[PDB]
Amino acid sequence: MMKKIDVKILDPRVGKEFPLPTYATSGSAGLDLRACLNDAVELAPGDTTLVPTGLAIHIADPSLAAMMLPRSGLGHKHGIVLGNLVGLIDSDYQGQLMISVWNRGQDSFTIQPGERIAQMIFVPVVQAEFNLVEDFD
Amino acid sequence: MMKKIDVKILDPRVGKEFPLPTYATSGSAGLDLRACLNDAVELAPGDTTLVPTGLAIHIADPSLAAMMLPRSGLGHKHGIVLGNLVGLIDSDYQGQLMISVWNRGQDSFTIQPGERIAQMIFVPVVQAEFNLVEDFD
Amino acid sequence: MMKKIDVKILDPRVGKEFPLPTYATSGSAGLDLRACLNDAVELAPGDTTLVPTGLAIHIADPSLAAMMLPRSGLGHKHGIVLGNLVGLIDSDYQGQLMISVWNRGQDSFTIQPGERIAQMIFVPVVQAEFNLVEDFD
Ligand SMILES: O=c1ccn([C@H]2C[C@H](O)[C@@H](COP(=O)(O)OP(=O)(O)O)O2)c(=O)[nH]1
Ligand SMILES: O=c1ccn([C@H]2C[C@H](O)[C@@H](COP(=O)(O)OP(=O)(O)O)O2)c(=O)[nH]1
Ligand SMILES: O=c1ccn([C@H]2C[C@H](O)[C@@H](COP(=O)(O)OP(=O)(O)O)O2)c(=O)[nH]1
Ligand SMILES: [Mn+2]
Ligand SMILES: [Mn+2]
Ligand SMILES: [Mn+2]
Repeated sequence: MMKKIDVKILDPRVGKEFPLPTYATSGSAGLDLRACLNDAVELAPGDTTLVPTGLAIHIADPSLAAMMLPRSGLGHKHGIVLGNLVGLIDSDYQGQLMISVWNRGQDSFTIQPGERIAQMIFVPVVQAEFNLVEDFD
Repeated sequence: MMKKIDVKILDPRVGKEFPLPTYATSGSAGLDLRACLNDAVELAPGDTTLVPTGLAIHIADPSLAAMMLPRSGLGHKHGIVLGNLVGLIDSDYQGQLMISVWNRGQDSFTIQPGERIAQMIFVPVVQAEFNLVEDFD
Repeated sequence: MMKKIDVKILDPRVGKEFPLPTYATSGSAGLDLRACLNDAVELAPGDTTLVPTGLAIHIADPSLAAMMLPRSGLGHKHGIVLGNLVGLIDSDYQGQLMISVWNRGQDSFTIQPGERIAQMIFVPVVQAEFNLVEDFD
């Protein structure tokens, strides 16, 4: 299923030196996000750093949300994951997309400008309205 | 997309002193869950505690599930996340909704009664039936 | 919602000594995955190990993905979760399903052959096409 989503480029290297996120194959669930940094960031074991993407999206449709996830290789092999575990992006959010990068392992790790450091999926979401009851059926 | 979902209030402060979960905007993907506690809980670095919500839901439709996630600020800034990382809520689950709160950071943290300590999204889910094959197409 | 999904058995114990994953109830969101191991694996606090399932799936429909998650009991009570936090499975992936198991707690843990060590959900996904804009609406 396909959806056009408005994107605003906030840093002029995004789409040039730091490519825009894209899906590898027609069958990929997620796209890789890149670190928009001026210089490398050394991330010590146990530490968290906030990494900019240099872009904003506007999903706009309240039936859709995005979820940011670690990359599998980085998480398994290097312990490079997300400080909020999963990043939930609201349909009405229009600020810069930010990545909370957390080193959950035992070795220091260099976050390089342009590196594919996390990934993101778009999933349908349902807004609940609670119906108070005394007992369930 | 909208869905009415049956809720049973298990603690009489829920909906009064401890407001029921609600979506901030029409475009919010998730709603914030509150700690239903008699007194604050001090959570040391590395530790896990089980936090009640004082409510039960019954999703009932097997095409829907909920996922509990950390809040982004708490996770990034304070290392306050979930001990099971993501909490998966089945459509036929009718028990109290519980939150496994884990301090993944280096500073002790006070969990206060009524605090918005996690969030929850409802997503469509598909039940797979496995079809055994010798080779894929 | 239901979907037949092609599965290839890679280890002849899968479907015999190590049962194939199944949903507990008609209302379960996820199914439990089992460790396909010759012998137990002792996993020390802080450590990560790669656990085979002995099977491959081919989702095939680009409108669907799977997400691997910790089990709630294992994560909350034992600190046995996933090294990549959430495992994202692409529709065009045809390799062995692997589980990155991470001990985030303080006690060593024995991973036994056949144990239900994680769970997996199938969710619809949307592929985004970015539409560059100067300003949002
Ligand atoms: O827990 C996991 C996560 C992923 N995979 C497989 C399926 C997926 O399609 C592929 C690639 O995953 P990724 O998140 O794109 O990882 P990366 O880009 O590091 O290779 O690895 C697994 O077997 N288990
Ligand atoms: O990894 C993340 C998570 C969130 N956000 C943005 C989008 C989201 O709509 C907003 C708020 O997220 P939240 O989970 O509601 O956080 P909290 O209530 O702490 O502000 O922050 C990001 O840029 N990156
Ligand atoms: O954060 C969570 C996760 C789960 N549950 C409830 C709802 C779910 O339907 C049930 C079982 O969850 P599970 O992941 O299947 O756990 P396990 O097999 O260890 O019991 O526990 C919660 O209240 N909170
Ligand atoms: Mn990848
Ligand atoms: Mn919020
Ligand atoms: Mn279970």
